[PDB]
Amino acid sequence: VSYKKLIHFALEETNTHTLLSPSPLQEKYSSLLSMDDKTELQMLSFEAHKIRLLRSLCIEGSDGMQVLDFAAFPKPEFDLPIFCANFFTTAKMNIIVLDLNPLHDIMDQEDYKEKYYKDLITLGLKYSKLLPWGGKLTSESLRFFSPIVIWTRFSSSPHNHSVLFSAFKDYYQAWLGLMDRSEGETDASQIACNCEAQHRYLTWRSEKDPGHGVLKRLIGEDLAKDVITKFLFNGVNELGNKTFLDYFPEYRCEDGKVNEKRSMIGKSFENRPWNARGEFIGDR
Ligand SMILES: C=CC1=C(C)/C(=C/c2[nH]c(/C=C3N=C(/C=C4\NC(=O)C(C)=C4C=C)C(C)=C\3CCC(=O)O)c(CCC(=O)O)c2C)NC1=O
Ligand SMILES: [Cl-]
Ligand SMILES: [Mg+2]
Repeated sequence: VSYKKLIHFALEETNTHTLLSPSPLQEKYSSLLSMDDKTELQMLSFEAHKIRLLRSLCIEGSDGMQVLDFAAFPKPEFDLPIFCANFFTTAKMNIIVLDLNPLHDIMDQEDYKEKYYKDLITLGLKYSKLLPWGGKLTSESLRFFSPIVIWTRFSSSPHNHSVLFSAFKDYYQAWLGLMDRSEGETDASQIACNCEAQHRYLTWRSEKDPGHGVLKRLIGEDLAKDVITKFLFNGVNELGNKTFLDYFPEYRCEDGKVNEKRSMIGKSFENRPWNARGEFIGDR
């Protein structure tokens, strides 16, 4: 399949809810060839009144590799979930995360979870049946997933990719409907709290997202770290001063470096840790 189709869908839909404007990042991140010149990375970026950054990375290889990383980051005044689509596809295999990632914790407290997901449980139920739970995964990743997350692995077929496309569109339209209803925060302390929550999220992903190894192989370590911190998770430098180890001290090694492990806990949650009503039940 061509994930460019989905980027086109999303930009068109967004422009019926607001007006996108070009991000300044478009002058520094647009097109990049891999070191062996066989793979092209295509990058797009935009902003809007409530959206700090809407950005896509699309990778098409002559080998069958197709990658989409598409995200919408809100301005800290709008405590919206972060829209997240991370599709890693090869000739035969698909490894997929699609979610409205919660800005604030939905595990211990209830207010934010009810505010944003109460009316989306049926949407998550629709696709959890069609795109089955992907199995055990990095336990720290669940800190960032919503009760409607689609985490799935599947073999390539016309039917499975058709379902994936329908899910992306349904989930992105749901997120745009949340954006419609997002009113700006006026309390300065709350804006700071929303900003730290976003910075913590960007800091986690810029350090530990699974795609970083593939990027490093394609364009080398130096440019990959640049694309990761200044484009994909732009804001890790500007929205806060805390380091990855400030937020996640469990990863501090005996020498003060960040532990090479992706997961300090280990991979867990062999079954979906939310029940059919979206209540967290997580075992292992
Ligand atoms: C907080 C948010 C968040 C997201 C979105 C995410 C996705 C994610 N990607 C995975 C695999 C994978 N993902 C990729 C590749 C890519 N993947 C991409 O998203 C891109 C852009 C590429 C390529 C450039 C590969 C190659 C694997 C399998 C190998 C591995 O697990 O390293 C896994 C399973 C491995 C694990 O359990 O760690 C998850 C949960 N995890 C998170 O914590
Ligand atoms: Cl694997
Ligand atoms: Mg070259």
